[PDB]
Amino acid sequence: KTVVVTTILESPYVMMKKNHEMLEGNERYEGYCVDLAAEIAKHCGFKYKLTIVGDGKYGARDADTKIWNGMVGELVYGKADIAIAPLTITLVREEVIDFSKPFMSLGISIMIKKGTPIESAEDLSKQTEIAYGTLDSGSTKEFFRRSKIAVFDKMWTYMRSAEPSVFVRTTAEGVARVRKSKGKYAYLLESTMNEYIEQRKPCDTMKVGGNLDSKGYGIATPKGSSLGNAVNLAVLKLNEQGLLDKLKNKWWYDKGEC
Amino acid sequence: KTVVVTTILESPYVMMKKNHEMLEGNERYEGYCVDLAAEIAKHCGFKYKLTIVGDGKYGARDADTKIWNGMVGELVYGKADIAIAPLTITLVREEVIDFSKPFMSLGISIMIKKGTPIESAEDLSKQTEIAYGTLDSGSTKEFFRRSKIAVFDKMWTYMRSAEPSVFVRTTAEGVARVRKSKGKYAYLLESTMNEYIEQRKPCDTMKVGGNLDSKGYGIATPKGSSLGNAVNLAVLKLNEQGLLDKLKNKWWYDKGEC
Ligand SMILES: N[C@@H](Cc1onc(O)c1Br)C(=O)O
Ligand SMILES: N[C@@H](Cc1onc(O)c1Br)C(=O)O
Repeated sequence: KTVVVTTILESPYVMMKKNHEMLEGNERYEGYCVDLAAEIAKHCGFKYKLTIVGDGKYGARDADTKIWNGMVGELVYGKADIAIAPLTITLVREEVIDFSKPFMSLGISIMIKKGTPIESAEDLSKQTEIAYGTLDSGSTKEFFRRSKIAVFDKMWTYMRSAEPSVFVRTTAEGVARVRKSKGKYAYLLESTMNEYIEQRKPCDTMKVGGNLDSKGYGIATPKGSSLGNAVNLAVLKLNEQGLLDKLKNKWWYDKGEC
Repeated sequence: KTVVVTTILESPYVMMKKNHEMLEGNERYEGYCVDLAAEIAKHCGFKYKLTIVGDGKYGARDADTKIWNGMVGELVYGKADIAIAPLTITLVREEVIDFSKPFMSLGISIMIKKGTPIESAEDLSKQTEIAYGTLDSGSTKEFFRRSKIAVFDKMWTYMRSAEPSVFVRTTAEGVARVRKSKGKYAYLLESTMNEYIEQRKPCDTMKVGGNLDSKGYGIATPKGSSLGNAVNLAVLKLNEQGLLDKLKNKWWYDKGEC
Protein backbone atom coordinates (compact mmCIF):
# COMPACT_ATOMS: atom_id res chain seq x y z
CA LYS A 1 0.00 0.00 0.00
CA THR A 2 0.97 3.67 -0.15
CA VAL A 3 3.93 4.35 2.15
CA VAL A 4 3.51 7.16 4.69
CA VAL A 5 6.65 9.28 4.84
CA THR A 6 7.21 11.56 7.80
CA THR A 7 9.60 14.46 7.33
CA ILE A 8 10.21 17.95 8.68
CA LEU A 9 10.29 21.54 7.44
CA GLU A 10 14.01 22.26 7.56
CA SER A 11 15.82 24.09 4.77
CA PRO A 12 16.98 22.95 2.29
CA TYR A 13 15.82 19.40 3.04
CA VAL A 14 12.08 20.02 2.87
CA MET A 15 10.53 23.40 2.16
CA MET A 16 7.09 24.58 1.11
CA LYS A 17 7.24 25.68 -2.51
CA LYS A 18 6.48 29.41 -2.72
CA ASN A 19 3.27 28.57 -4.61
CA HIS A 20 2.25 25.60 -2.43
CA GLU A 21 -1.32 26.87 -1.96
CA MET A 22 -1.92 26.20 -5.65
CA LEU A 23 -0.49 22.68 -5.40
CA GLU A 24 -1.59 19.40 -3.80
CA GLY A 25 0.02 16.36 -2.20
CA ASN A 26 3.74 15.69 -2.65
CA GLU A 27 3.95 18.45 -5.26
CA ARG A 28 3.64 21.04 -2.47
CA TYR A 29 7.18 20.42 -1.23
CA GLU A 30 10.70 20.73 -2.60
CA GLY A 31 14.22 20.15 -1.33
CA TYR A 32 17.02 17.64 -0.87
CA CYS A 33 14.88 15.14 1.05
CA VAL A 34 11.94 15.58 -1.32
CA ASP A 35 14.21 14.55 -4.20
CA LEU A 36 15.75 11.80 -2.07
CA ALA A 37 12.34 10.35 -1.18
CA ALA A 38 11.49 10.20 -4.88
CA GLU A 39 14.74 8.35 -5.62
CA ILE A 40 14.35 5.92 -2.72
CA ALA A 41 10.74 5.17 -3.68
CA LYS A 42 11.75 4.50 -7.29
CA HIS A 43 14.55 2.13 -6.31
CA CYS A 44 12.41 0.31 -3.74
CA GLY A 45 9.33 0.21 -5.93
CA PHE A 46 6.76 1.86 -3.67
CA LYS A 47 4.33 4.76 -3.88
CA TYR A 48 4.36 7.30 -1.07
CA LYS A 49 2.75 10.28 0.62
CA LEU A 50 4.89 13.00 2.20
CA THR A 51 3.63 14.26 5.55
CA ILE A 52 5.13 16.86 7.86
CA VAL A 53 5.68 15.62 11.41
CA GLY A 54 2.83 16.86 13.60
CA ASP A 55 4.89 18.28 16.45
CA GLY A 56 7.74 19.60 14.31
CA LYS A 57 10.34 17.64 16.28
CA TYR A 58 13.13 15.25 15.34
CA GLY A 59 12.77 12.69 18.10
CA ALA A 60 13.39 12.37 21.82
CA ARG A 61 12.00 10.34 24.71
CA ASP A 62 10.42 12.07 27.69
CA ALA A 63 12.29 10.83 30.76
CA ASP A 64 9.05 10.65 32.76
CA THR A 65 6.36 9.36 30.39
CA LYS A 66 8.86 7.43 28.26
CA ILE A 67 6.88 8.66 25.25
CA TRP A 68 8.78 9.35 22.04
CA ASN A 69 7.98 12.57 20.19
CA GLY A 70 8.88 13.86 16.74
CA MET A 71 9.54 11.78 13.65
CA VAL A 72 11.06 9.02 15.77
CA GLY A 73 7.80 8.87 17.70
CA GLU A 74 5.72 8.67 14.54
CA LEU A 75 7.71 5.59 13.50
CA VAL A 76 7.72 4.02 16.97
CA TYR A 77 3.94 4.33 17.34
CA GLY A 78 3.21 3.36 13.73
CA LYS A 79 1.90 6.75 12.58
CA ALA A 80 4.40 6.75 9.70
CA ASP A 81 6.18 4.00 7.76
CA ILE A 82 9.45 5.79 7.11
CA ALA A 83 11.25 9.01 7.98
CA ILE A 84 13.22 10.77 5.24
CA ALA A 85 14.78 13.86 6.78
CA PRO A 86 18.04 15.19 8.29
CA LEU A 87 17.57 12.77 11.18
CA THR A 88 20.79 12.14 13.07
CA ILE A 89 21.76 8.55 13.79
CA THR A 90 22.27 8.26 17.55
CA LEU A 91 22.58 5.46 20.08
CA VAL A 92 19.29 6.18 21.86
CA ARG A 93 17.36 6.29 18.58
CA GLU A 94 19.11 3.26 17.07
CA GLU A 95 17.72 1.24 19.96
CA VAL A 96 14.08 1.91 19.04
CA ILE A 97 14.04 2.33 15.25
CA ASP A 98 16.01 1.06 12.26
CA PHE A 99 18.43 3.35 10.38
CA SER A 100 19.91 3.03 6.90
CA LYS A 101 23.62 3.65 6.59
CA PRO A 102 24.15 7.44 6.42
CA PHE A 103 23.09 9.38 3.34
CA MET A 104 24.93 12.51 4.52
CA SER A 105 27.87 13.12 6.85
CA LEU A 106 28.01 16.03 9.28
CA GLY A 107 29.15 17.35 12.63
CA ILE A 108 28.21 20.01 15.15
CA SER A 109 29.54 23.42 14.14
CA ILE A 110 29.62 27.10 15.04
CA MET A 111 27.77 29.82 13.13
CA ILE A 112 28.76 33.43 13.73
CA LYS A 113 27.75 36.83 12.41
CA LYS A 114 30.67 37.84 10.18
CA GLY A 115 33.25 39.72 12.23
CA THR A 116 32.59 37.96 15.54
CA PRO A 117 35.93 37.33 17.31
CA ILE A 118 35.34 33.59 17.78
CA GLU A 119 37.21 30.80 15.99
CA SER A 120 36.33 27.75 18.10
CA ALA A 121 34.24 26.10 20.81
CA GLU A 122 37.12 26.68 23.23
CA ASP A 123 36.92 30.40 22.42
CA LEU A 124 33.21 30.42 23.25
CA SER A 125 33.63 28.52 26.51
CA LYS A 126 36.25 30.96 27.80
CA GLN A 127 34.13 34.11 27.50
CA THR A 128 30.72 35.54 28.36
CA GLU A 129 30.40 38.68 26.20
CA ILE A 130 29.11 36.60 23.28
CA ALA A 131 26.15 34.38 24.15
CA TYR A 132 25.65 31.06 22.39
CA GLY A 133 23.06 28.31 22.23
CA THR A 134 21.54 25.40 20.32
CA LEU A 135 18.15 24.26 19.07
CA ASP A 136 15.84 23.66 22.07
CA SER A 137 15.72 19.98 21.13
CA GLY A 138 17.50 17.43 18.97
CA SER A 139 20.92 15.78 18.86
CA THR A 140 22.99 18.95 19.19
CA LYS A 141 21.37 20.04 22.45
CA GLU A 142 21.69 16.44 23.64
CA PHE A 143 25.36 16.31 22.63
CA PHE A 144 26.14 19.12 25.07
CA ARG A 145 23.79 17.89 27.79
CA ARG A 146 25.42 14.47 27.88
CA SER A 147 29.05 15.41 27.16
CA LYS A 148 31.67 14.59 29.79
CA ILE A 149 34.33 16.44 27.79
CA ALA A 150 35.56 19.40 29.85
CA VAL A 151 35.06 22.11 27.22
CA PHE A 152 31.58 20.95 26.15
CA ASP A 153 30.61 20.36 29.78
CA LYS A 154 31.61 23.96 30.48
CA MET A 155 29.53 25.19 27.55
CA TRP A 156 26.45 23.19 28.57
CA THR A 157 26.73 24.42 32.15
CA TYR A 158 26.68 27.98 30.86
CA MET A 159 23.90 27.43 28.29
CA ARG A 160 21.48 25.65 30.60
CA SER A 161 21.48 28.53 33.09
CA ALA A 162 21.97 31.45 30.70
CA GLU A 163 19.38 34.23 30.92
CA PRO A 164 17.62 35.08 28.78
CA SER A 165 17.41 31.65 27.15
CA VAL A 166 20.03 30.91 24.48
CA PHE A 167 17.91 28.11 23.01
CA VAL A 168 15.74 28.51 19.92
CA ARG A 169 12.71 26.70 18.48
CA THR A 170 13.88 26.35 14.87
CA THR A 171 17.04 26.77 12.82
CA ALA A 172 15.45 29.84 11.23
CA GLU A 173 15.18 31.41 14.68
CA GLY A 174 18.80 30.69 15.55
CA VAL A 175 19.89 32.27 12.27
CA ALA A 176 17.69 35.31 12.84
CA ARG A 177 19.20 35.65 16.30
CA VAL A 178 22.77 35.48 14.97
CA ARG A 179 21.94 38.05 12.29
CA LYS A 180 20.18 40.49 14.62
CA SER A 181 22.49 40.29 17.64
CA LYS A 182 25.35 42.37 16.22
CA GLY A 183 27.87 39.61 16.92
CA LYS A 184 26.72 39.02 20.50
CA TYR A 185 25.17 35.63 19.76
CA ALA A 186 26.77 32.57 18.18
CA TYR A 187 24.73 29.51 17.18
CA LEU A 188 25.72 25.85 17.51
CA LEU A 189 24.13 23.69 14.83
CA GLU A 190 24.87 20.91 12.36
CA SER A 191 27.51 21.69 9.72
CA THR A 192 25.08 20.86 6.92
CA MET A 193 22.58 23.57 7.88
CA ASN A 194 25.42 25.98 8.66
CA GLU A 195 26.97 25.52 5.19
CA TYR A 196 23.58 26.03 3.50
CA ILE A 197 22.89 29.28 5.37
CA GLU A 198 26.39 30.59 4.63
CA GLN A 199 25.36 30.65 0.95
CA ARG A 200 22.08 32.50 1.54
CA LYS A 201 21.44 36.24 1.46
CA PRO A 202 22.21 38.52 3.18
CA CYS A 203 25.48 36.53 3.30
CA ASP A 204 26.29 37.77 6.80
CA THR A 205 27.01 34.46 8.52
CA MET A 206 30.04 32.20 8.58
CA LYS A 207 30.93 28.69 9.76
CA VAL A 208 34.03 28.78 11.97
CA GLY A 209 36.33 26.15 13.39
CA GLY A 210 36.27 22.42 12.82
CA ASN A 211 33.25 20.24 13.55
CA LEU A 212 32.89 19.12 17.17
CA ASP A 213 31.98 15.57 16.15
CA SER A 214 31.46 13.28 13.14
CA LYS A 215 28.18 11.54 12.45
CA GLY A 216 25.46 11.09 9.87
CA TYR A 217 21.81 11.30 8.89
CA GLY A 218 19.97 8.08 8.20
CA ILE A 219 16.64 7.07 6.73
CA ALA A 220 14.55 5.60 9.55
CA THR A 221 11.92 2.87 9.66
CA PRO A 222 10.02 1.14 12.48
CA LYS A 223 12.23 -1.49 14.10
CA GLY A 224 12.01 -4.71 12.10
CA SER A 225 10.16 -3.11 9.20
CA SER A 226 10.49 -5.13 6.00
CA LEU A 227 11.09 -1.86 4.16
CA GLY A 228 14.40 -1.26 5.93
CA ASN A 229 16.52 -3.64 3.86
CA ALA A 230 15.57 -2.21 0.47
CA VAL A 231 15.85 1.37 1.73
CA ASN A 232 19.36 0.78 3.06
CA LEU A 233 20.50 -0.75 -0.23
CA ALA A 234 18.98 2.18 -2.13
CA VAL A 235 20.96 4.69 -0.05
CA LEU A 236 24.21 2.83 -0.70
CA LYS A 237 23.39 2.54 -4.40
CA LEU A 238 22.51 6.22 -4.73
CA ASN A 239 25.70 7.20 -2.95
CA GLU A 240 27.89 4.99 -5.12
CA GLN A 241 26.21 6.42 -8.23
CA GLY A 242 27.16 9.94 -7.17
CA LEU A 243 23.50 10.94 -6.93
CA LEU A 244 23.69 12.02 -3.29
CA ASP A 245 26.62 14.35 -3.99
CA LYS A 246 24.72 15.71 -6.98
CA LEU A 247 21.69 16.45 -4.78
CA LYS A 248 23.85 18.13 -2.13
CA ASN A 249 25.36 20.43 -4.75
CA LYS A 250 21.91 21.15 -6.17
CA TRP A 251 20.44 22.39 -2.89
CA TRP A 252 23.56 23.90 -1.31
CA TYR A 253 25.88 25.42 -3.89
CA ASP A 254 24.55 25.35 -7.46
CA LYS A 255 22.32 28.30 -6.62
CA GLY A 256 24.25 29.78 -3.72
CA GLU A 257 23.44 33.49 -3.40
CA CYS A 258 26.78 34.58 -1.96
CA LYS B 1 -6.93 17.66 57.63
CA THR B 2 -3.84 19.59 56.54
CA VAL B 3 -4.66 21.86 53.60
CA VAL B 4 -2.45 21.53 50.51
CA VAL B 5 -1.57 24.96 49.15
CA THR B 6 -0.26 25.26 45.62
CA THR B 7 1.71 28.38 44.77
CA ILE B 8 4.45 29.52 42.41
CA LEU B 9 7.98 30.91 42.55
CA GLU B 10 7.39 34.50 41.49
CA SER B 11 9.03 37.45 43.23
CA PRO B 12 8.10 38.90 45.64
CA TYR B 13 5.06 36.65 46.16
CA VAL B 14 6.91 33.43 46.90
CA MET B 15 10.68 33.11 46.94
CA MET B 16 13.13 30.56 48.29
CA LYS B 17 14.82 32.00 51.35
CA LYS B 18 18.55 32.37 50.67
CA ASN B 19 19.23 29.72 53.32
CA HIS B 20 16.40 27.37 52.32
CA GLU B 21 18.66 24.29 52.24
CA MET B 22 18.98 24.59 56.01
CA LEU B 23 15.21 24.87 56.47
CA GLU B 24 12.24 22.52 56.10
CA GLY B 25 8.58 22.74 55.12
CA ASN B 26 6.82 26.10 54.98
CA GLU B 27 9.82 27.78 56.62
CA ARG B 28 11.74 27.42 53.34
CA TYR B 29 9.74 30.16 51.64
CA GLU B 30 9.13 33.87 52.12
CA GLY B 31 7.17 36.60 50.38
CA TYR B 32 3.83 38.37 50.08
CA CYS B 33 1.85 35.19 49.41
CA VAL B 34 3.71 33.26 52.10
CA ASP B 35 2.60 35.88 54.64
CA LEU B 36 -0.89 35.95 53.10
CA ALA B 37 -1.26 32.17 53.35
CA ALA B 38 -0.37 32.37 57.04
CA GLU B 39 -3.01 35.07 57.60
CA ILE B 40 -5.70 33.24 55.63
CA ALA B 41 -5.00 29.99 57.47
CA LYS B 42 -5.22 31.73 60.84
CA HIS B 43 -8.54 33.40 60.01
CA CYS B 44 -10.01 30.22 58.54
CA GLY B 45 -8.64 27.96 61.25
CA PHE B 46 -6.72 25.42 59.19
CA LYS B 47 -3.19 24.02 59.07
CA TYR B 48 -1.44 23.96 55.71
CA LYS B 49 1.50 22.82 53.62
CA LEU B 50 2.97 25.08 50.95
CA THR B 51 3.88 23.33 47.71
CA ILE B 52 5.31 24.78 44.51
CA VAL B 53 3.26 23.95 41.40
CA GLY B 54 4.91 21.05 39.59
CA ASP B 55 4.96 22.54 36.09
CA GLY B 56 5.66 26.12 37.16
CA LYS B 57 2.59 27.44 35.33
CA TYR B 58 -0.35 29.61 36.32
CA GLY B 59 -3.15 27.82 34.52
CA ALA B 60 -4.40 27.27 30.98
CA ARG B 61 -6.39 24.62 29.12
CA ASP B 62 -4.87 22.81 26.16
CA ALA B 63 -7.26 23.34 23.24
CA ASP B 64 -6.75 19.75 22.07
CA THR B 65 -6.56 17.58 25.20
CA LYS B 66 -8.74 19.96 27.23
CA ILE B 67 -6.34 19.30 30.11
CA TRP B 68 -5.69 22.14 32.55
CA ASN B 69 -2.08 22.79 33.55
CA GLY B 70 -0.50 24.94 36.25
CA MET B 71 -2.02 25.84 39.60
CA VAL B 72 -5.49 25.90 38.07
CA GLY B 73 -4.93 22.31 36.96
CA GLU B 74 -3.78 21.22 40.41
CA LEU B 75 -7.07 22.51 41.84
CA VAL B 76 -9.22 21.13 39.01
CA TYR B 77 -7.75 17.63 39.35
CA GLY B 78 -7.67 17.70 43.14
CA LYS B 79 -3.89 17.74 43.55
CA ALA B 80 -4.14 20.84 45.74
CA ASP B 81 -6.87 22.27 47.98
CA ILE B 82 -6.17 25.95 47.42
CA ALA B 83 -3.98 28.24 45.34
CA ILE B 84 -2.47 31.30 47.03
CA ALA B 85 -0.45 33.15 44.41
CA PRO B 86 -0.61 36.09 41.96
CA LEU B 87 -3.27 34.19 40.01
CA THR B 88 -5.31 36.46 37.77
CA ILE B 89 -9.08 36.17 37.90
CA THR B 90 -10.27 35.51 34.34
CA LEU B 91 -13.47 34.34 32.69
CA VAL B 92 -12.08 31.01 31.48
CA ARG B 93 -10.67 30.17 34.92
CA GLU B 94 -13.73 31.39 36.83
CA GLU B 95 -15.72 28.75 34.96
CA VAL B 96 -13.70 25.83 36.38
CA ILE B 97 -12.54 26.97 39.83
CA ASP B 98 -13.76 29.28 42.59
CA PHE B 99 -12.08 32.64 43.23
CA SER B 100 -12.16 34.89 46.28
CA LYS B 101 -12.77 38.57 45.65
CA PRO B 102 -9.42 40.13 44.64
CA PHE B 103 -6.65 40.55 47.21
CA MET B 104 -4.62 42.76 44.86
CA SER B 105 -5.50 44.98 41.90
CA LEU B 106 -3.36 45.22 38.79
CA GLY B 107 -3.20 45.70 35.04
CA ILE B 108 -0.95 44.85 32.12
CA SER B 109 1.95 47.28 31.85
CA ILE B 110 5.14 48.11 29.96
CA MET B 111 8.64 47.68 31.37
CA ILE B 112 11.52 49.40 29.60
CA LYS B 113 15.25 49.76 30.09
CA LYS B 114 15.66 53.35 31.31
CA GLY B 115 16.12 55.66 28.35
CA THR B 116 14.04 53.66 25.87
CA PRO B 117 11.99 56.07 23.71
CA ILE B 118 8.66 54.38 24.43
CA GLU B 119 5.82 55.84 26.51
CA SER B 120 2.88 53.62 25.55
CA ALA B 121 1.51 50.49 23.89
CA GLU B 122 0.60 52.61 20.87
CA ASP B 123 4.26 53.67 20.64
CA LEU B 124 5.34 50.03 20.61
CA SER B 125 2.79 48.99 17.98
CA LYS B 126 3.90 51.71 15.57
CA GLN B 127 7.57 50.69 15.40
CA THR B 128 9.85 47.70 14.88
CA GLU B 129 13.29 48.86 16.10
CA ILE B 130 12.38 47.92 19.68
CA ALA B 131 11.16 44.35 20.08
CA TYR B 132 8.62 43.47 22.76
CA GLY B 133 6.98 40.39 24.20
CA THR B 134 5.19 38.73 27.11
CA LEU B 135 5.52 35.65 29.29
CA ASP B 136 5.13 32.52 27.11
CA SER B 137 1.97 31.67 29.04
CA GLY B 138 -0.54 33.22 31.42
CA SER B 139 -3.17 35.95 31.29
CA THR B 140 -1.00 38.63 29.68
CA LYS B 141 -0.12 36.53 26.64
CA GLU B 142 -3.79 35.51 26.46
CA PHE B 143 -4.92 39.14 26.70
CA PHE B 144 -3.09 39.94 23.48
CA ARG B 145 -3.98 36.68 21.74
CA ARG B 146 -7.70 37.23 22.28
CA SER B 147 -7.90 41.02 21.96
CA LYS B 148 -10.05 42.49 19.19
CA ILE B 149 -8.83 45.99 20.02
CA ALA B 150 -6.93 47.36 17.01
CA VAL B 151 -3.73 48.37 18.82
CA PHE B 152 -3.43 45.15 20.85
CA ASP B 153 -4.38 43.08 17.80
CA LYS B 154 -1.54 44.78 15.94
CA MET B 155 0.87 44.01 18.77
CA TRP B 156 -0.15 40.35 18.99
CA THR B 157 0.17 39.94 15.23
CA TYR B 158 3.73 41.22 15.46
CA MET B 159 4.66 39.24 18.58
CA ARG B 160 3.36 35.87 17.40
CA SER B 161 5.51 35.96 14.26
CA ALA B 162 8.52 37.87 15.59
CA GLU B 163 11.90 36.18 15.13
CA PRO B 164 13.70 35.39 17.26
CA SER B 165 10.94 34.72 19.79
CA VAL B 166 9.93 37.68 21.97
CA PHE B 167 8.35 35.38 24.57
CA VAL B 168 10.06 34.35 27.79
CA ARG B 169 9.70 31.46 30.26
CA THR B 170 9.72 33.45 33.51
CA THR B 171 9.47 37.05 34.68
CA ALA B 172 13.14 36.86 35.64
CA GLU B 173 13.99 36.08 32.01
CA GLY B 174 11.94 38.98 30.67
CA VAL B 175 13.69 41.32 33.09
CA ALA B 176 17.11 39.96 32.15
CA ARG B 177 16.22 40.49 28.49
CA VAL B 178 15.14 44.09 29.07
CA ARG B 179 18.33 44.77 31.04
CA LYS B 180 20.69 43.17 28.53
CA SER B 181 19.13 44.40 25.28
CA LYS B 182 20.38 48.00 25.46
CA GLY B 183 16.86 49.37 25.06
CA LYS B 184 15.97 47.16 22.10
CA TYR B 185 13.52 45.01 24.05
CA ALA B 186 10.48 46.09 26.06
CA TYR B 187 8.55 43.66 28.26
CA LEU B 188 4.79 43.49 28.78
CA LEU B 189 3.87 42.18 32.22
CA GLU B 190 1.56 42.80 35.16
CA SER B 191 1.93 46.18 36.89
CA THR B 192 2.54 44.50 40.24
CA MET B 193 5.67 42.66 39.09
CA ASN B 194 6.79 45.71 37.11
CA GLU B 195 6.55 47.98 40.18
CA TYR B 196 8.49 45.48 42.31
CA ILE B 197 11.34 45.20 39.79
CA GLU B 198 11.53 48.98 39.41
CA GLN B 199 12.67 49.08 43.05
CA ARG B 200 15.35 46.40 42.65
CA LYS B 201 19.02 46.84 41.81
CA PRO B 202 20.51 47.69 39.40
CA CYS B 203 17.57 50.13 39.19
CA ASP B 204 17.74 50.24 35.39
CA THR B 205 14.10 49.52 34.55
CA MET B 206 11.00 51.68 34.52
CA LYS B 207 7.23 51.22 34.21
CA VAL B 208 5.84 53.49 31.48
CA GLY B 209 2.35 54.49 30.42
CA GLY B 210 -0.95 53.58 32.00
CA ASN B 211 -2.09 50.00 32.54
CA LEU B 212 -3.74 48.35 29.53
CA ASP B 213 -6.49 46.84 31.66
CA SER B 214 -7.82 46.58 35.23
CA LYS B 215 -8.19 43.27 37.03
CA GLY B 216 -7.18 41.37 40.12
CA TYR B 217 -5.58 38.34 41.72
CA GLY B 218 -7.79 35.97 43.64
CA ILE B 219 -7.31 33.03 45.98
CA ALA B 220 -8.55 29.92 44.16
CA THR B 221 -10.20 26.72 45.35
CA PRO B 222 -11.73 23.72 43.57
CA LYS B 223 -15.22 24.58 42.33
CA GLY B 224 -17.71 24.07 45.15
CA SER B 225 -15.03 23.60 47.81
CA SER B 226 -16.36 24.25 51.31
CA LEU B 227 -13.17 26.21 52.00
CA GLY B 228 -14.07 28.93 49.50
CA ASN B 229 -16.55 30.81 51.68
CA ALA B 230 -14.24 31.27 54.66
CA VAL B 231 -11.29 32.15 52.42
CA ASN B 232 -13.27 34.85 50.63
CA LEU B 233 -14.40 36.40 53.91
CA ALA B 234 -10.81 36.32 55.18
CA VAL B 235 -9.58 38.26 52.13
CA LEU B 236 -12.24 40.93 52.60
CA LYS B 237 -11.49 41.12 56.32
CA LEU B 238 -7.73 41.40 55.78
CA ASN B 239 -8.25 44.11 53.19
CA GLU B 240 -10.58 46.13 55.41
CA GLN B 241 -8.08 45.83 58.26
CA GLY B 242 -5.37 47.38 56.10
CA LEU B 243 -3.28 44.21 56.33
CA LEU B 244 -3.08 43.66 52.57
CA ASP B 245 -1.76 47.19 51.99
CA LYS B 246 0.72 46.64 54.80
CA LEU B 247 1.97 43.44 53.15
CA LYS B 248 2.26 45.15 49.75
CA ASN B 249 4.41 47.90 51.26
CA LYS B 250 6.50 45.30 53.09
CA TRP B 251 7.48 43.38 49.97
CA TRP B 252 7.51 46.21 47.42
CA TYR B 253 8.66 49.48 48.95
CA ASP B 254 9.75 49.24 52.60
CA LYS B 255 13.05 47.76 51.44
CA GLY B 256 13.18 49.13 47.91
CA GLU B 257 16.80 49.29 46.74
CA CYS B 258 16.41 52.26 44.40
N1 LIG C 1 19.50 16.44 12.95
C1 LIG C 1 19.23 16.70 14.38
C2 LIG C 1 18.41 17.98 14.59
C3 LIG C 1 19.22 19.19 14.80
O1 LIG C 1 20.26 19.10 15.74
N2 LIG C 1 20.91 20.26 15.83
C4 LIG C 1 20.34 21.15 14.97
O2 LIG C 1 20.71 22.36 14.80
C5 LIG C 1 19.20 20.47 14.27
BR1 LIG C 1 18.07 21.17 13.01
C6 LIG C 1 18.38 15.53 15.00
O3 LIG C 1 18.14 14.54 14.26
O4 LIG C 1 18.02 15.66 16.22
N1 LIG D 1 -0.89 36.47 36.94
C1 LIG D 1 -0.85 35.89 35.58
C2 LIG D 1 0.56 35.43 35.20
C3 LIG D 1 1.36 36.44 34.50
O1 LIG D 1 0.74 37.12 33.43
N2 LIG D 1 1.57 38.01 32.88
C4 LIG D 1 2.76 37.96 33.56
O2 LIG D 1 3.79 38.68 33.31
C5 LIG D 1 2.65 36.93 34.64
BR1 LIG D 1 3.92 36.43 35.86
C6 LIG D 1 -1.77 34.63 35.49
O3 LIG D 1 -2.46 34.34 36.52
O4 LIG D 1 -1.78 33.98 34.39
